[PDB]
Amino acid sequence: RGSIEIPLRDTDEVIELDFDQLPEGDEVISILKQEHTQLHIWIALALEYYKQGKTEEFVKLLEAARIDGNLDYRDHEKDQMTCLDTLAAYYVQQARKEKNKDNKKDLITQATLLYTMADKIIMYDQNHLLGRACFCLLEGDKMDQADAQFHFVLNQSPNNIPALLGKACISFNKKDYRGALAYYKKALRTNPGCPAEVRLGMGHCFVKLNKLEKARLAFSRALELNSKCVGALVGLAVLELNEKQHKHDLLTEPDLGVTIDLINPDTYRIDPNVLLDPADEKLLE
Repeated sequence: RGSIEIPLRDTDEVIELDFDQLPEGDEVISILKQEHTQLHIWIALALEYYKQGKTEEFVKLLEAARIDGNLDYRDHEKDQMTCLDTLAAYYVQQARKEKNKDNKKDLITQATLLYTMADKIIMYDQNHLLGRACFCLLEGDKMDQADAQFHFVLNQSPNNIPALLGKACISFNKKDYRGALAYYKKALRTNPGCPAEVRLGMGHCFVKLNKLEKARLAFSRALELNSKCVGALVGLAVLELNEKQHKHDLLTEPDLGVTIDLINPDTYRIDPNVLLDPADEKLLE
């Protein structure tokens, strides 16, 4: 599955951690602290815990790295941005799910303070702006502000999947659903391996754009790729029942069920081998 090398300080040796053998989160931290490990390694370990579903290990690694992650290397700043923006992004995703109103407000505060201090390191780091953009969507009428940040990212990186998904969502909420569908379609064409929820959001465009048919094929492709996908079950199970447009207004979450993943750098990595599979190729016509 993989391993990571931890340079032992004042030595030419190294200790390997096997990812299938991931130690207790708390002892890893004392190791990286003891060997004054550079920040970039702390982050690598933390994301691996995130991938293995070991979430509190991931949180505690990166919070610890803010104190004892060594910065004695060129481009450490970019790693501080990754560390702060990934902490912030995670707290936001906990905030959406959390039901204690008081607890949720604390998560938001933590994300706010993290983004504010990441502002003072690399003001315009692409990932950072994607974080602030999605954070604008989280709540406000910061829709215009989020739109400007997403749009600026595509004026540097036209194929950036998070920015396209962000533009699609904003397009939909201002009810330009041809534009929202185009954005979603470009996301999926560009990165055939993208999350199942991309077709979910295409579904909702395919519903408001009165193309009821592919709307169902979109929702179905989502459940095929992740049978847990709920807003698509909701989606299909309201194609049952024939303005008409409104009943489809309030089953749709504001993020149209499409969460933009700012934590796992893999979610939109583009393997040149993965090819468009015909069920998506039909939705793209």
